[PDB]
Amino acid sequence: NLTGDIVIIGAGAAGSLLAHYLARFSNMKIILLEAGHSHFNDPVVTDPMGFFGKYNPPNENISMSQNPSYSWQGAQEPNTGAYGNRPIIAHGMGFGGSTMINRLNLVVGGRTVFDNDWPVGWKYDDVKNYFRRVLVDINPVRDNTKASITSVALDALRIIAEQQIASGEPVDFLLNKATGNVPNVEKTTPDAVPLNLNDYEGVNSVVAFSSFYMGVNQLSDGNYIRKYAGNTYLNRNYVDENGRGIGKFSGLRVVSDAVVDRIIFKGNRAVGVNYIDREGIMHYVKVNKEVVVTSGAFYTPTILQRSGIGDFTYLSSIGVKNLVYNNPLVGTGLKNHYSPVTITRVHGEPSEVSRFLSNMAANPTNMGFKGLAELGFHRLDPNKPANANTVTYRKYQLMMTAGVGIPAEQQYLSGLSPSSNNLFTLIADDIRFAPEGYIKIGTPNIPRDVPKIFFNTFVTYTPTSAPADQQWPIAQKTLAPLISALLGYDIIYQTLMSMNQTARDSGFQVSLEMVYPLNDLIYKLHNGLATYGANWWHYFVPTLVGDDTPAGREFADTLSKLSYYPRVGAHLDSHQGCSCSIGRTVDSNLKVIGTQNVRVADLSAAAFPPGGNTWATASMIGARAVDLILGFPYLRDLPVNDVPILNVN
Amino acid sequence: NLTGDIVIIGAGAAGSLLAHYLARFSNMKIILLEAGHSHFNDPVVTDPMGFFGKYNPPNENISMSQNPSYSWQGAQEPNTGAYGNRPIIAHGMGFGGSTMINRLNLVVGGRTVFDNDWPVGWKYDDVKNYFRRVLVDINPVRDNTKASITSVALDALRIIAEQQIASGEPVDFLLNKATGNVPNVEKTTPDAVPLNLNDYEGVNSVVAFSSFYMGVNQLSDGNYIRKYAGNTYLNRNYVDENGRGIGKFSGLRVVSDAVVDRIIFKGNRAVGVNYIDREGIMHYVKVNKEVVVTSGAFYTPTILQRSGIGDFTYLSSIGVKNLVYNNPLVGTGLKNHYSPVTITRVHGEPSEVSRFLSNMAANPTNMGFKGLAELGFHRLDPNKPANANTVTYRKYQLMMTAGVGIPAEQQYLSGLSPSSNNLFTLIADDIRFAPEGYIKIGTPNIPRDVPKIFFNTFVTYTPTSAPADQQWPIAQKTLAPLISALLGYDIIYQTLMSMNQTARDSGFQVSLEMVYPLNDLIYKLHNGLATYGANWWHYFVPTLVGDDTPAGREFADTLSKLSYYPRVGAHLDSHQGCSCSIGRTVDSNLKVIGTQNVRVADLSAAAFPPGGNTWATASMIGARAVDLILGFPYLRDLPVNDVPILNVN
Ligand SMILES: Cc1cc2nc3c(=O)[nH]c(=O)nc-3n(C[C@H](O)[C@H](O)[C@H](O)COP(=O)(O)OP(=O)(O)OC[C@H]3O[C@@H](n4cnc5c(N)ncnc54)[C@H](O)[C@@H]3O)c2cc1C
Ligand SMILES: Cc1cc2nc3c(=O)[nH]c(=O)nc-3n(C[C@H](O)[C@H](O)[C@H](O)COP(=O)(O)OP(=O)(O)OC[C@H]3O[C@@H](n4cnc5c(N)ncnc54)[C@H](O)[C@@H]3O)c2cc1C
Repeated sequence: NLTGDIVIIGAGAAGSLLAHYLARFSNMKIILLEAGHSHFNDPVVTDPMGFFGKYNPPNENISMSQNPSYSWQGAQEPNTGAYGNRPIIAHGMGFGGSTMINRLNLVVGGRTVFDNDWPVGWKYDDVKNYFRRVLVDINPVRDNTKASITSVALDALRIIAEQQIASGEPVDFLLNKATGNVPNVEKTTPDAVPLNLNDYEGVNSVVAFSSFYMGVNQLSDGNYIRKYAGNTYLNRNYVDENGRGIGKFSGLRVVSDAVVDRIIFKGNRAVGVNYIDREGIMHYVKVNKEVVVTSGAFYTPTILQRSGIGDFTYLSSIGVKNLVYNNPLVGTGLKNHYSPVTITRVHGEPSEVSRFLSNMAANPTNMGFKGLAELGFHRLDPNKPANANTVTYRKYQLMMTAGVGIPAEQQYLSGLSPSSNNLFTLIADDIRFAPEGYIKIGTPNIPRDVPKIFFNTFVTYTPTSAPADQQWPIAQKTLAPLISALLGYDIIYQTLMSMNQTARDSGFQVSLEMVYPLNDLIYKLHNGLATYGANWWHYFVPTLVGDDTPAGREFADTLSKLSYYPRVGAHLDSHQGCSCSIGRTVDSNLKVIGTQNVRVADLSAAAFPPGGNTWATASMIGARAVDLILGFPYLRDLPVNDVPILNVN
Repeated sequence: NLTGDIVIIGAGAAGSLLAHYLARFSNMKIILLEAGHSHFNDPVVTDPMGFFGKYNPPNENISMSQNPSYSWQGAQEPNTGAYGNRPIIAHGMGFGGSTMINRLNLVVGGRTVFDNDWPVGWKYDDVKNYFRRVLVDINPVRDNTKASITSVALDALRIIAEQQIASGEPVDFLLNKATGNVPNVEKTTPDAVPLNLNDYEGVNSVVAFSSFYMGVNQLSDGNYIRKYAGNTYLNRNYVDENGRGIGKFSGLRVVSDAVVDRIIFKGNRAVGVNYIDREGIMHYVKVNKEVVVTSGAFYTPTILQRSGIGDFTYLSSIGVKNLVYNNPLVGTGLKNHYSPVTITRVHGEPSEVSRFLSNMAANPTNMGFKGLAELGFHRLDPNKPANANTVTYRKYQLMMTAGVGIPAEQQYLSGLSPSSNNLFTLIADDIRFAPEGYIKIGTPNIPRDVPKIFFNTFVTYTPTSAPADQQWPIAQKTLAPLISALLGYDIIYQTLMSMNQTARDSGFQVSLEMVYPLNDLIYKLHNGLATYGANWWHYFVPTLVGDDTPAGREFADTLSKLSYYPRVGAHLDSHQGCSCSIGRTVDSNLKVIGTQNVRVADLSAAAFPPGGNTWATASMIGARAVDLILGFPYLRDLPVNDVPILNVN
C-alpha cells in the first residue's frame, strides 16, 4: 500500500498548488488524493469556450457544473428567502477542482478586506506576495476586443464619480480613498493606460476598467487554452501518466479517481486516510507527518465531521461512531456571493443599435465580460462597517455581458427573448453578501453530493409587538441582503442614465431603457430613495411606518414588488467559502483546532470572502500553507521569473 | 466477513417483503443489506403526522424527502420541457425504503394496465393474488371524517357520468366498461356503500369514491401508527437488535448502514457484494446462489452500471474497469407520474363558505385526501391506446385536498395565499404520463445521490419544412404530455361547473370558480374544444394551421399561455420506475439478461406504471420474486388470515 509524510485531500485550486511546491521544496513523500481524474485531453475543459457549450451533445446540453461527470452536485436545502428553491452549486471534480470548470475570471480581492476582516498575520501585506505568485503562475490575459459600449459606460461612470467627489459625501459607490479626488475610472482617450484591479499594492479598491483578467494562455497557433490550477501544477512536465512525480518532484504521488472517506485517528493524531479507488475497492493510506484537507467549502467540513470533528451531539445522532474533537463551529459560517441580473433595451435605428452593441461576443480573452468595475457601498446602505468613511471597502462587482442573463422562466414572464438583437445584461454582484449558512452531514458512511447545506438569502422580517424603535435595529440587519440588492439596481439605473448622455456624445443615435426589473418599478425606487432618504428601507416593513398616504402605500408596494427580482432573477455564484474559517475551525496557521497534525488549506479556511471572484484566494491560501508546513518562506521569496512550465500533454 | 445464499440490496417496499418471506419459506441464508437504518423509534417516521412536519425543528423546517438523513437526493438534469428546472426526487433511506417517508396512499393500480401493458405472465389475473397479500399485510383504513364537499363533488361527477353514458360516445373520462350504464360513482345518500378502487377483481377501473386507503393502523390508546414495509416485515418480532432472525426467520440477516458499491462477478456469475459500513470501512459478502437488487428506480440501474452491466462504450468513457455484459438499455425507459395543480375559490357569506369547506383537515386516516376518483381518457385526447373503447384505461388520479398546493413562487405571482380561508386544491394526476427518461452513472467509484437523471417533460414541437400532414403525427406524439395536462384542467373545470349546481342542491349558498390557472383561460379552453374538435391541439403549432383569423390567433394564444401552468404550477411525483423494466433489462422471471444469478425485484423492473400510486406495485413485484426464487407458490397460496404481527419496538 501507499505511505506518505503529507497527505493532501483534494486537488482543487489549493491542493494542486500545495502538492506541487511541497514536492519541489522538500524531500518528503507527498500524496495527493483526488476524487476525479485529469481532463487534459478533454476539449470541454481545455478549450475555454467549452464553458459555454461548444462541445455539448445537443441531446444532453448541460454545463460542466450541471454534470456529475465533471462535478459534485451540491443541492442545498429549501431557501426560505427564495420561495423554497433548491439551487445546485458545484465543486469541480478533477485535477484543479473548480478551476477545471469555472469562468476563469481571476481577481485578487483587494487590500481592504484582508486588512480589516482577516486576523493579524493574514493582513494584506502578509498575503500580497502570495497573491503575486498565484497570478504569475497563471499569467492571465486581457480582453483582445475593444467594444464601444465599454467606453461609453466608462465615460458614464466618470461623470458620476466626479459628482460624488464634488459633493464631498463620506461614502458612495465610486469613491476610492487611495486615489483621492481623481475619479478612479479608466480613460477612453485613444492610448489610455488600463487600470488594473489586481494592482500589487491594493490601491485600486474601487475602480472602473475596460477588462478583467482571464485565466487563459495563448498557444503558438493562436488558439487559447484554459490555464487553470490543474494543468499549471500537475501537467506532464511534473507528473507522469501513472501519477508519479518527475525529477525534483519525484516524492509526489498523485492518485486519480480516489474518493476519500475519513481521516483515521489515534488519540487526536491523524495516522491514516480512507479512500475508494476507481474499481470501488477501499484502500488505506498511512500518514507519517500531516494531513491537509483541501476539498472545497462544501466537502471539507463533511470530511472533518465524518472523521469525528464537529458537534458531538449532532454527529452521534446520525451515527458517527468514532468521535475525536468536539467543536460546534465545524461547517458553520458558510458565505457566498450573489448576482441579481438586469436587462437593458437599446432604442434607435436598427443599424445604429447594431453598431452600438458590436464587439461584445464572448471569446477566451474576455469570457463574455466587457467591463466594468469594482464598486463601493451605495450612500444609502445602512449597513456599512464602522470605518467605511476612512477606508474604501469593496461591495459590488459590476459586470456587463451581451445577451439576456435571466433564467428561461423569467424570459417567458418578462417577455424578453435571448434572440432580440437589442438587449444586453448588467449585473451588480454583491461581494459582501450578508447571509450566513452552515453544512451538516446527513449520513456517516460515504461522501455524498448532498449533505445538508443550509443557506437562506432574502428573508423577511416579521414585526413583533415591541415599540418600533426597538425593532428597526433588528430589521436593518435581517433585511441587509434585500437592501443591498435593490441598491445595486439603483447603481445600474444611475449608470444607464449617464450612458444616455455619453452615448450621444460619442455619436450614437440611441437611448437606453432598463427593462428587467420593470423600468416602471425601478424609476419609483430611485425616486423613493431621494424622497425618503437614509430611512427609505423602513418601507420593507410597512405596518411599522404608519404612513397612510397614497404615496406611502405605493412606495411600500414598490419595495414589495421589487423584492421578487433578486429572488428569482439571479444566479447564485459558485464562490462558496469560509465554512471552516480561521479562528473558528482552524487557527492562524491553518491547523484544525483540537488536533495535532491536521490542516485546512482551501477556501473553506478563509476568514471572510474576498472582494471579487474566489479562485485567487483559494490558491493563495494553499500557497501560504506551503511555507507554514515547511517552516521557511520558500514560496513567498521565489523570484517572479521562476514559473511552472506549461505542458499541454 | 459475511456469507449468504440470497443477498438482497435495499430494504425498500420490495426488499422488506422479499427478505421477510424468503426467510420464512426456506432454509437458506438470506442477507439483507440496507444503506439506512430502522426508524422504529423516530416519531417523525412512526407518527403519520410527521410527514407534514409535526416534529420539525422550526429552524430546519424540512420534510423527510428534503432531508439527506432520511433520503437520497436525486437531483435530475435540467428539464428541457420546464425552463431548465432541476427537481429533486427522493428515495427513502432506511428500513422500508420510500414507504418510510411517503404519504401512505395505498393503490393497486387497476386491472387494465396489467392486462394490456405488461407482458405475458404478468397479466392482472397472474398478479392479483400477490396484490391481495400486499394489502392484507398492511391493512389500510379509510377516512374517519366525512366532509360535505366530498359528497357535493361526487354528486356533480354523477351528473357528468350520466351525460357521458347517455351520449352513447365510445370513450370519455367517467365511462367504465365493467359497470356499463350505471354511473360508477359512490352514492351520497345517508347509509351508502363505499366504492373500493382496489377491489380484488379490478372492476373499478374508472370510479369515483369518498375515501382512499391509508397505510396506518390504530393503536389501543387511539393514536395512529405508520404502517409501512419497514415495521410490517422487519420489526422486533422477526429481527432482533443485531439484525439476526428469530425462530422460523433465523436464516435472515439484516445489515444496517451498509452502502453497497458493486456486485462482483466471475464470468457472468455473481459471487459477491462489497459495501461500506457506518464506520467508513468496506466489507465483502460472499454470494452462494443469487443477488437481488431492490434499490429503487434511480439506484438499481446505477449499481448494475457500476458493476459492469450497461452500455460498454459509455461505461468505458467514464472509467468502469470491469465490464460484465453489454446492454445499452440498462437504466433506460424511466417513467413517472405528474401532478399539475389547480386552485378553486369559494364565494359567499364567510360563515357559509366556512361550512362548505369544513372537515377537510389532514389526520392520519386520510393524509389530507378527501377524494375523489380514478378517471379515464378525456374524449378529445388523440393519444389513446388502440383498444381504448373496448377496455377502460386509467388516465387521471383526481385528488382533492385542503389549502393551496401551488409552489410559493406561484402563490406570490397569482396572489393566492395559503391562509385564505376560501381556497382548495384539485389535482388531475396524469398516471399514464407520456415522457420517458434515463439514468447513467457519472462516476465509477461510489454510489451517489446524483447520477445523470435525464427526464424532460413538457417540451415544445419545432415545425419543419415538410408538408403539415407529415408533421402532425410527430407533433401529436411530442406534445402528448401538454395535451393530457390541459385536458386534465378541463376535466376539473367540468366538475366545478357541475359542483356549482350540486352545491345549491345540497343547501350551500356558495359559488365556485377555478382561479389557478386563470378562469378566463380555462373558459377559453373549454369553448375551444367544442369549436375545433378532435384537432384542437393543432393550435399548439399555429404556423402549420395557417389560420390567421382573430379567433384562431386567439386560441393559439390561449394555449401558449396555458402551457406555462403545468410546467411550474405542479409537483413531480416520487413514483419513478421502469428503469430496468421486464423485457429490456430483465426477463419475465426478473433475471438480469446476461447473468446467471442476478435479479431485479423492485419498481425499476415494472413494465409500465400502475394506474395510481406505486407502493403497492413495488411490493407486488417483491412478492412474486419470493415465489420465482423458491420455485413454489408459497406466497401466492398463503391464507389471508396469516399476517405479519406488528411490533412497535
Ligand atoms: C461554475 C463555477 C464558476 C466559477 N467562476 C469562477 C470565476 O469566474 N472566477 C473565480 O476566481 N472563481 C470562480 N469559481 C470559483 C473558484 O473556482 C473556486 O473558488 C476555487 O476553486 C476554490 O478553491 P478550492 O480549492 O477551495 O475548491 P475546489 O477547487 O473546488 O477543490 C475541491 C477539490 O477537492 C476534491 N474533493 C472534494 N471532496 C473530495 C473527497 N471526499 N475525496 C477526494 N477529493 C475530494 C474535488 O474533487 C475538487 O477537486 C467558480 C466555480 C464554479 C464551480
Ligand atoms: C416523498 C415521497 C412521497 C410518496 N408518496 C407515495 C404515496 O402517497 N403513495 C404511494 O403508493 N407511493 C408513494 N411514494 C412512492 C413509493 O413509495 C415508491 O415508488 C415505492 O416505495 C418504491 O419502492 P422500491 O422497492 O422500488 O424502492 P424504495 O422504496 O425506494 O427502497 C429502496 C431501498 O434501497 C436502498 N438503497 C439504494 N441504493 C443502495 C445501496 N447502494 N446500498 C444499500 N442500499 C441502497 C434505499 O436506501 C432504499 O431503502 C412516495 C415516495 C416519496 C419519496
